[PDB]
Amino acid sequence: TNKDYYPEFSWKTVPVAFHFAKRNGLMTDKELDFVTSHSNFIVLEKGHGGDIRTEKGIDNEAQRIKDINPKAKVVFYWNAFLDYNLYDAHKEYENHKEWWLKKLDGNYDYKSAKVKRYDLSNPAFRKWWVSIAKKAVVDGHADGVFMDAFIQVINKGNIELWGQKKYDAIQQGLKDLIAETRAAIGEDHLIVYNGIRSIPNRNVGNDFPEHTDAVMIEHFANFQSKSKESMLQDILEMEKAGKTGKIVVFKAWPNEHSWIDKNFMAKPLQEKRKIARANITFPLAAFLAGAQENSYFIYNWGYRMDDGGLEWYPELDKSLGKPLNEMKVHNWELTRNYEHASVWLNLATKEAKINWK
Repeated sequence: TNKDYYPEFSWKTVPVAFHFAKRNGLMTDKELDFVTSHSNFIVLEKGHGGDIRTEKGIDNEAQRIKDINPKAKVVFYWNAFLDYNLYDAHKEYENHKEWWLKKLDGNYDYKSAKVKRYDLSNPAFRKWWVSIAKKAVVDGHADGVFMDAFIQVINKGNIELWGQKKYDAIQQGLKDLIAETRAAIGEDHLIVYNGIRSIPNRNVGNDFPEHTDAVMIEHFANFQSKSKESMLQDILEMEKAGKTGKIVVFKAWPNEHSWIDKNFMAKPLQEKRKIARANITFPLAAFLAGAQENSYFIYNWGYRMDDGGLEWYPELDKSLGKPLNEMKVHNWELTRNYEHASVWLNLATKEAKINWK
């Protein structure tokens, strides 16, 4: 398959993407200018646009983005497992109790008070779920869909809640959901999925490669993936997925801080920014160690636009150029050479050096 419907990729500087929602309205002209001048790849999150609800917010923003930069690919976030009350589609799902997932005790399956989990083994739900993506992407200005939460679907804790037969049907239902999504949106639209997660003895890789174009590594060097074991596998998985022709979204964090780091989010923006600027080198070097064509670096502390989403860093303006070799692994040390940069990092010590040329 020809991949020209991918976002146009270049090694000229560090390839970056965006993944956020602006929670109270659409982007300003200058916010629009910043994003479109810095990347061709933007995932718009649940809740983007505010009260207009996500479908209209994302459809409107996608127009605004591609009016400025027709090369940008704007992806419609649509959780594969969770019912968030931020869409027009949520009102419809509330009217469809007959699809709702139930647990072994007969209670409806809720992740939290306001968030039901979907019965992926229910084909009536699936046809509806797919129709929402199809309307956003085929009949709207979005170029693709971001299927989130696969990790929570496959979680083996769910066997206790569903039983093995239902758990197996739901895992198969996730596979079919992706196939049906591809069927509905056609061959020229993107499917991004959130799945690579390295947790010791529990690794999840690029395990839904058929029908998908892009895979995200959400937890690099953070959450339960802080171990050198886990960061190595994450980086290796980027390399592997990239070599198969996938887009890889490598989501990085400022020294393990994030929007659920209450102490860090308490700091004033100037300090948050000082910390983020000081801590980009190790995740950036990890990214560059394993990056392939169509690999993208996302570095911020969350998924709101204000979560560092429009911050910029000098490292992201320097000349990089094409990779000159494959990643090299010497125990916990990883190296890579580019036309205008040499990358080295030590996963055991969390130290990194980028020699920009």
